[PDB]
Parts: sequence; structure tokens; C-alpha cells
Amino acid sequence: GSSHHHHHHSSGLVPRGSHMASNPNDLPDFPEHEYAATQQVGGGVINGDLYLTSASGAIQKGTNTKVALEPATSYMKAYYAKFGNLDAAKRDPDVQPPVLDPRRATYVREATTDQNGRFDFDHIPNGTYYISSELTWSAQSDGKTITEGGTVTKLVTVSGSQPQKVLLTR
Repeated sequence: GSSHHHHHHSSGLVPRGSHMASNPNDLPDFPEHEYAATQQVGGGVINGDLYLTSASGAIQKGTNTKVALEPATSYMKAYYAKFGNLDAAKRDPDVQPPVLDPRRATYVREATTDQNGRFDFDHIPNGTYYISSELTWSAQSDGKTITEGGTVTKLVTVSGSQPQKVLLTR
């Protein structure tokens, strides 16, 4: 069996790589160097209560929901502006996102809210962070099923070395 064929899977030039020290993220206009800038053993005790209030006044906290506390870098200047807070009513599954920085996966501290819908942190440096949480609920209003919520990312600056009570509802 000679088999005159092409690539069984097109992977371009080479999977997992870059140009020449230059990263291929190409998302932010400004240098995203700030990933390796946010370093400091801190004592910022964060006490966050997670709940987005519906227009009805109904409080949806966030059951089995992952609260990701990640640093607000120059990289996220472009990312947050594109998506950031996007309602599920416009949750497009066709628009492809760019290659996100893998270093974020190291900095992303996840607080999965069990049932109480509240999370706490300890030993965190000061600065400006994004709390990313995809919380959405689809309920019926009058008769038609609407889908409220979506990707809620909250801009939270941590300047409190003492128990910092924070509410994520917007």
C-alpha cells in the first residue's frame, strides 16, 4: 500500500512553540511582561461573597462555581475589552479566542464555591486583580426562557492586609 496522502492532522509548522523568544500571543498591544512582575509573598486575607443579583432581586450565589483570582496584567487590557463581562444572551461559540498565556494557569488561584457561595483567600500580594467567574442562570420570564448572567469578571484591587470583605455581584 503506497498511499499517496497529505497530513492526517495539519499542525502548521510545529505545535507548542514561539518565534524567537517572542511569544505568539499577540493579544495585548503593550508588553505582557507584567506576568513575571507580580511577585511578593503577601498577607492579603480576602473574604469574598459570591452572588449576582437578578433584576428580580433574586440572589444567585454560585453553586459548584469556580472563582478564579488572577492578576490584572496588560495582557488583559485587550482580553477584557473584547470579552470580559459577556452575558450568556450573547455567548457566541464561533468567535475563536487567541492563544492565552500559559503562565496565567500558574497564577490562577481557584476558589470553588461549594454551596454557601462564599470563598476566602490568604497570603496574597497587593495590586490589581481580576476575579473571573462564569455564572449564568436561565429562567423563564412571563413565559419565555431567558438566560441571565454570563462571564462576570470583577476588577478587584487588593490593598487590605486585614480580612478584606468583598462582594461579587457586579
